[PDB]
Amino acid sequence: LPDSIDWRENGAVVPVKNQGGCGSCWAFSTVAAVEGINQIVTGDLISLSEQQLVDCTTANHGCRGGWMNPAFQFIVNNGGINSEETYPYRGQDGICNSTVNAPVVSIDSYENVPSHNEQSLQKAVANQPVSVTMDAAGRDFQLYRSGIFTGSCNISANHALTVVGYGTENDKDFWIVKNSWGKNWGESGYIRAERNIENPDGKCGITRFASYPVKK
Ligand SMILES: *[C@@H]1O[C@H](CO)[C@@H](O[C@@H]2O[C@H](CO)[C@@H](O)[C@H](O)[C@H]2NC(C)=O)[C@H](O[C@H]2O[C@@H](C)[C@@H](O)[C@@H](O)[C@@H]2O)[C@H]1NC(C)=O
Ligand SMILES: *[C@@H]1O[C@H](CO)[C@@H](O[C@@H]2O[C@H](CO)[C@@H](O)[C@H](O)[C@H]2NC(C)=O)[C@H](O)[C@H]1NC(C)=O
Repeated sequence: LPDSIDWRENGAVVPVKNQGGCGSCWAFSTVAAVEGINQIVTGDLISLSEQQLVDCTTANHGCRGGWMNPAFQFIVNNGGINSEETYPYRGQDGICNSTVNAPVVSIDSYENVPSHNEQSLQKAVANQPVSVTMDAAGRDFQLYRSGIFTGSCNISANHALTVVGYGTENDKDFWIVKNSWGKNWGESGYIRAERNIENPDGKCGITRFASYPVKK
């Protein structure tokens, strides 16, 4: 496994987005992961539609929450996902528009990363960006500005993000996590959470519900 990796530098990550006042973090995490695997496999970096997922993932609750896997499943069922441009983000629940359906990026499947193991998560991230859930309900996390996050947080899966890499600084390991709260939050929209900590659940429970899309 590489000592460090940054999919942003590898050109597999599109600029940070903003979910706004819509509880669709799960959709943004799913899209980021798919955008990553597509570029890694095809070389083309395309920004995908979170709105389509919000409107079409019937098992999820749109702006009221949802999980990434059901979203991955929709993309599989739909034979792909629309581009961000053809199905723009509205930040609110809407009808799954079949009239505008035109998948540009498709995936074959998706897999879960063996939980409670930062080494396993690292192996997955070394191959592609990984969708994860973290506890972002605390003040420390939400008020994070820069540096390696070592603040106070539990392990509840109340927020979905995308790990786009990992590295080390000042003898402290960290995960490079892409958030969907805009570029004004954290380090230009990213948060470097401490990696290889004591608790098997990882920082803020990052190793609890991690999964990634599979594209042959
Ligand atoms: C997330 O919050 C839970 C509470 O739901 C923490 O667990 C409680 O922690 C207190 C001490 O602060 C302990 O006396 C309770 O037994 C424990 N309750 C349950 C149901 O486990 C939990 O903190 C964890 O901290 C470690 C050091 C240890 O005390 C452990 O027992 C405890 O669960 C928080 N979990 C994480 C991963 O941060
Ligand atoms: C779904 O997307 C389509 C396309 O953006 C929307 O329908 C078009 O709406 C324009 C403006 O109202 C009309 O001029 C077009 O005739 C419509 N397309 C077609 C093929 O007739 C539609 O409003 C969106 N919403 C829903 C629920 O389908």
